[PDB]
Amino acid sequence: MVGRRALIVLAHSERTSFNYAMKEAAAAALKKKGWEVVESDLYAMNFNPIISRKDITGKLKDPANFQYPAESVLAYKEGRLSPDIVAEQKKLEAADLVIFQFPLQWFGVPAILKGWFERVFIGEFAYTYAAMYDKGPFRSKKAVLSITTGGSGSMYSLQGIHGDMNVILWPIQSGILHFCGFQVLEPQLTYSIGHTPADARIQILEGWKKRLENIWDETPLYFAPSSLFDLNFQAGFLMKKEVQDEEKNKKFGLSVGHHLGKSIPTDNQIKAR
Amino acid sequence: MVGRRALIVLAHSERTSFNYAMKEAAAAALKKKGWEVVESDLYAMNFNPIISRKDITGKLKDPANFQYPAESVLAYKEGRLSPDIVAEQKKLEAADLVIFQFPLQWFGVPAILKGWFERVFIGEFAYTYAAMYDKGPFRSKKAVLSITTGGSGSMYSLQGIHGDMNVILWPIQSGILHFCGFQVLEPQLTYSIGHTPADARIQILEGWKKRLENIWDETPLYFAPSSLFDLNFQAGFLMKKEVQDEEKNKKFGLSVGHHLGKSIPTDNQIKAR
Ligand SMILES: Cc1cc2nc3c(=O)[nH]c(=O)nc-3n(C[C@H](O)[C@H](O)[C@H](O)COP(=O)(O)OP(=O)(O)OC[C@H]3O[C@@H](n4cnc5c(N)ncnc54)[C@H](O)[C@@H]3O)c2cc1C
Ligand SMILES: Cc1cc2nc3c(=O)[nH]c(=O)nc-3n(C[C@H](O)[C@H](O)[C@H](O)COP(=O)(O)OP(=O)(O)OC[C@H]3O[C@@H](n4cnc5c(N)ncnc54)[C@H](O)[C@@H]3O)c2cc1C
Ligand SMILES: O=C1Oc2ccccc2C(=O)[C@@H]1C[C@H]1C(=O)Oc2ccccc2C1=O
Ligand SMILES: O=C1Oc2ccccc2C(=O)[C@@H]1C[C@H]1C(=O)Oc2ccccc2C1=O
Ligand SMILES: O=C1Oc2ccccc2C(=O)[C@@H]1C[C@H]1C(=O)Oc2ccccc2C1=O
Repeated sequence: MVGRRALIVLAHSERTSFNYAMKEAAAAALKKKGWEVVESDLYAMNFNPIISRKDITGKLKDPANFQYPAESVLAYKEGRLSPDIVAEQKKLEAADLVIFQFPLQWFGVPAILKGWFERVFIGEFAYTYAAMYDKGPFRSKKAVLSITTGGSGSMYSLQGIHGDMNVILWPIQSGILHFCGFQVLEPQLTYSIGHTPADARIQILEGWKKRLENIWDETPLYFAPSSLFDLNFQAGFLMKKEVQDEEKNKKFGLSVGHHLGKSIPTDNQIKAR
Repeated sequence: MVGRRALIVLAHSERTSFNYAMKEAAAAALKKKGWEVVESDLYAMNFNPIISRKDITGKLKDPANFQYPAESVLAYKEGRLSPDIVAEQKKLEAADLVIFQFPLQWFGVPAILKGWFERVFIGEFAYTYAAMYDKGPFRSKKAVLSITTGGSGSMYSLQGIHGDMNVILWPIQSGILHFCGFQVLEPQLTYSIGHTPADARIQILEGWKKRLENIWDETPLYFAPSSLFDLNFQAGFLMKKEVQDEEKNKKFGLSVGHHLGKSIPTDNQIKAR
């Protein structure tokens, strides 16, 4: 695994946190196997998470009607993005594997990490309308979420009061990671870390290092391939008619988001096929 | 409707935006019906969206191992939260109706709005473990999302390339809003707003104002009531045995998150029953 490069994006303010220890465990395990490891500790960086015209240097094209998508895309093509954004984009370009380490907050990513996606995943660089999802710019990379929660796993089971964790993960793993082309690996889910004692926390750290010894060879999560859809406005970007006809008598839909009104395949966003 | 109060939280930097126009339309229509209207224009406020120990003044309980949940709950009880947080909490306490107006960004809320939830929805003030979801502190209030998207409506249909919008809405409407006790009203979904001509946009604003004339009398979205679950940590907050047995022979699950491996009832997060 010499020659492969990893990026660990951490979103936690405290160096005493378990999230920080998971970042250190990941970095140590990957380096031991020959990886180059680069980090984005967003809190330690004082990372600015708010998109604004200060993400762009030089001339704005239409300052009287500011449109962040058009202006940032033009800035990317012309080399006029803010230097802190350019630095993060270079880390992404270099990385084969991207690990996102964060506590679950309000059933999603921390605001500082959401803003990192918004400022760094600029159009053309991270996605194109003509090549969404599996054809996206990051299709040669793999991404993985490593999440800690306060709530127990049972709260996020099919019968738990919070509802299916697979639904919670969908907008992040499909809408952010896979939209840009990433193959998304099984998330590392560390449930109710606040009710886990010290020696058990050590084994959680060791298990994560163990998994990282062969993470590049894992099967990724299943998303419906874009070849199943008519990618044009005359068809409305809907699934092809012959695909709908083939699926019409299967009991399960294709994924969490493409459940088709049927049963969601079990752990679609948690376990590979 | 004189006597009732609304809070409009806007997450868009541009006064020239359609989001700002929707905020202005909402304020004018409610005021014309006698509502008191307060605003949290997060960009114009320069709102700080990043949780940290600077959200808390005075003596921390354990500064050597800072844990935001325990420290912020204690700070709320002792009156040691940062003044900008306190002011937003007072806005929430006064409001009967809360409108969230924002463009969809990476299939969720903008980072500045995500951080508003993180800094303002403090434990004990906005939620308690002993009274989750429909017993929560905001159970006398109603909330509504007013979202604009770049993508078209068909892209978010069951057969569309992005998948079911009901799945994308679930973590925000059930997890952020309903967990605190809000009754959640049908979201105002404005699709492909960058490809909607001017004639149509004007009518969208008039329709939004029309809806707001009787917004308080609408039926809210359906979430499984907390009485269906055993509400204690030891029991994992799992659905009651008798309830599981009774739902076993039903063809549809109860909601997006409580789909129970069965068909999701149509537009559970988009249309009231
Ligand atoms: C705004 C906010 C929103 C939240 N929303 C949700 C939600 O929606 N759903 C949900 O389930 N939870 C939610 N939570 C809870 C959150 O997910 C947990 O608090 C978080 O995952 C805890 O992870 P941590 O790194 O902070 O652990 P910490 O509390 O910092 O540490 C946990 C334990 O691990 C110890 N530890 C540290 N380093 C090591 C080491 N090398 N080796 C062994 N042990 C170590 C620590 O000393 C500590 O005892 C929220 C929390 C906040 C602040
Ligand atoms: C980081 C980022 C991430 C994004 N992620 C997603 C995603 O995941 N999925 C998705 O579908 N989209 C996504 N988008 C697109 C985003 O949702 C749309 O760009 C946004 O909703 C557009 O709303 P707006 O208010 O900015 O519209 P504007 O472009 O500001 O306005 C649209 C038209 O309405 C006009 N208008 C303004 N005021 C009025 C008025 N009083 N009366 C009549 N017309 C008026 C405006 O002049 C303009 O011509 C993303 C955008 C960004 C920047
Ligand atoms: O489930 C949750 O959802 C949240 C959503 C928004 C903000 C914070 C939280 C939490 O703290 C966690 C975990 C939370 C915890 O950490 O400890 C508990 C102890 C007893 C009963 C229940 C729990 C929990 O669910
Ligand atoms: O309205 C339309 O309907 C069509 C019917 C048949 C053939 C072509 C088209 C179009 O190009 C689009 C324009 C189209 C639209 O209206 O929605 C969008 C939403 C997001 C991004 C881009 C667009 C468009 O270009
Ligand atoms: O504006 C657009 O341009 C297009 C042109 C041709 C075909 C499809 C599209 C789109 O999907 C939309 C919206 C587009 C979308 O649907 O999802 C996103 C997710 C992340 C970031 C940005 C966006 C968008 O703007």
